[PDB]
Amino acid sequence: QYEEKVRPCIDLIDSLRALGVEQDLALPAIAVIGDQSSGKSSVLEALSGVALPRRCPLVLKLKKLVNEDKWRGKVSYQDYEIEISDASEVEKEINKAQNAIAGEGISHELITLEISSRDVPDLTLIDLPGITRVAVGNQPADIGYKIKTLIKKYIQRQETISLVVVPSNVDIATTEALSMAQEVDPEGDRTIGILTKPDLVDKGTEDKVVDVVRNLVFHLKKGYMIVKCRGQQEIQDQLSLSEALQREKIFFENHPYFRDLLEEGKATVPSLAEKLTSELITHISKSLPLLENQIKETHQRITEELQKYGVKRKFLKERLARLTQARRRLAQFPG
Amino acid sequence: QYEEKVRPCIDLIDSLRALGVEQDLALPAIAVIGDQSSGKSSVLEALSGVALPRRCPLVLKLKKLVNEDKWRGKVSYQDYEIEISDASEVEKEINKAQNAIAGEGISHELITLEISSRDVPDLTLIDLPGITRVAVGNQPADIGYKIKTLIKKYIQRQETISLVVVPSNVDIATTEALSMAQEVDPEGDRTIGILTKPDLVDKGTEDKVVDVVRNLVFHLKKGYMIVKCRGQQEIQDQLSLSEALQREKIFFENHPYFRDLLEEGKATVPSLAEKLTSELITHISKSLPLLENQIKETHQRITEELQKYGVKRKFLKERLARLTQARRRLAQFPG
Ligand SMILES: Nc1nc2c(ncn2[C@@H]2O[C@H](COP(=O)(O)OP(=O)(O)O)[C@@H](O)[C@H]2O)c(=O)[nH]1
Ligand SMILES: Nc1nc2c(ncn2[C@@H]2O[C@H](COP(=O)(O)OP(=O)(O)O)[C@@H](O)[C@H]2O)c(=O)[nH]1
Repeated sequence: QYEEKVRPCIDLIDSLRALGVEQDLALPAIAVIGDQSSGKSSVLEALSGVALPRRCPLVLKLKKLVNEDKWRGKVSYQDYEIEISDASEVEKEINKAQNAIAGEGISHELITLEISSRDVPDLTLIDLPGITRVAVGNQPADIGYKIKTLIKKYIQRQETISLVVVPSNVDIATTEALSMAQEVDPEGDRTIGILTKPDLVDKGTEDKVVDVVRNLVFHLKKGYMIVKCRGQQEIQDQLSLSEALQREKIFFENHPYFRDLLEEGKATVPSLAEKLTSELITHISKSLPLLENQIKETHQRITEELQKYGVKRKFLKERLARLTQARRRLAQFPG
Repeated sequence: QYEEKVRPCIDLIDSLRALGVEQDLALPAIAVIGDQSSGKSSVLEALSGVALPRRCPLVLKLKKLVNEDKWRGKVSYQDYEIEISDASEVEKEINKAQNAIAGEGISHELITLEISSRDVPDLTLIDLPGITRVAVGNQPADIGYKIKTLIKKYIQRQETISLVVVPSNVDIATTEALSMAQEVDPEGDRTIGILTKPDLVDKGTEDKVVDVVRNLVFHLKKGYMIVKCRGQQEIQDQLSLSEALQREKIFFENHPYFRDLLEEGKATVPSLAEKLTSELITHISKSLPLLENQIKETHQRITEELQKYGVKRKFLKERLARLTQARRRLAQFPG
């Protein structure tokens, strides 16, 4: 059992997404973006409390158990739906997901990871493959372009909040992820910054980081958070994610510069978790009253096009049947 | 007095550049490019042995004294030419240069720094302003674009070797500087990589760095070098550049991973210095035999255009007078 005061809104959006209506209907979403090796999957590991594999969208559904506190997991992709038993079984199951989902560049097909735990927020996130600028190894030359196209698909929509992951040890102005966010959101009204790797910041440089997190260099309405996740040695030693939280807490409390950020409510995964639930709820709340008319408008313009060209047909009869299903599912809200 | 076996070639190119002929005549060059805060000016500080200020092209002319060993410096920009007395006087003089040269974005006007010292290589470099992707602060929104245009002006030319500065603590595939190099040089035949900040690499991650420097991730004909320059605390303590070399030496000799790179001749500023002189000489050598005909071809096509439109006139009579001066100066070679 969950908090039935937060779940209905989150579950509603998840159900609409799972209907395959997002091609024609923008749905409230938090898209996670970052340059390759910015620590994006680390943040997800910390938020979900589970290890993820060493590309295509990943829908992460986190559900906070208020009740009996039995860890449950589930992975869905295509026709597969597989119940996970242990938390350390998860990495294995996504590895498998990522296998079936990728035959030969980037895939637009969704893998959905659902986790019910005492230690997870009530939160849905869409994680998007890391941005590269140079093509390395045996991957195609247009892989960067394709990654960008997949990212734009989400982030160009007004209904998407961009969650930008940036390492503290790189200049904020050089981030491609943030650059893309500024492109679609010049005012910086639907972008949140997560800084990582605060332990790797050059000594004498920490004040620059503080300036960023305090919203003084590149301004974001919704602000910034700073986090410390497992370093490579800690991953190499298979350090538990529970201990990683404990270590993060100690790191910020003892930090000569970052303690201020902690006291200002701008540090640690637990505080990030709460901030992301608030942001998600506020953002779904914004779309709630409009959904019924947007569905109606779009069902109207697709019926127009149906009449124009046909009256490819059976494909448009499948789009409309999905939109009808969206209207029905919305009519059930909040139950 | 200098080694008159290396100076004639380097001085020849410098004299042609100073004639203002590079608009119509590609000249052998090493352009230094990097993302903002990649440690680019640090590398230049180490190579030149002098401190540089905290934007427009900077032509760095380094001349190794074989003779009496009296440190000499000179800064030229527009009509100014100012003789520098001390090595620590330099930062001040470029600050002044950068003032006169920038009235209100990026300037294409050249500031030329000439240094004659026992401790400098025989080397000319064109340093280009750092790349940004996000516009911060009170700077114009198209500043990134303008920086890129200035960089492309140099690096699109076959006669330009791109010297790409990349920090070891960022994923090689995410570098915009390297991305631009790959764009104009897909084969990777006229690009050199300099990795910086090897001390800031995450523990358990050093092997990735080694892989890069050994030319195994993104392949460059001319290869990679790795260097350690002053960190911010050391700059804050005004650590001498002589001691910085000593420290770099000790750092690589004692490093559990990077010692191999040192023994493979791929580390330290002194080894970089020698590699850059070789590369410059080889590259000027490549253009030497062609220069006379290229000048003639271009003097021919500008006389064609002179005839076409005119026969704006006095501007083309000034381009041709510069090309005539280039042909004369070449006719003096090697004296
Ligand atoms: N020291 C340190 N290392 C981190 C931190 N966050 C992430 N990393 C490391 O940075 C690397 C890149 O992180 P990852 O999550 O794989 O990046 P992604 O490619 O953006 O998903 C990994 O080796 C992590 O161990 C941090 O807060 N501190
Ligand atoms: N620890 C460490 N810091 C470095 C190294 N090289 C450069 N830095 C620092 O990184 C910052 C950016 O360097 P800078 O040369 O100003 O970058 P630019 O903007 O590319 O010219 C400066 O604060 C330097 O002190 C290095 O090898 N080690």
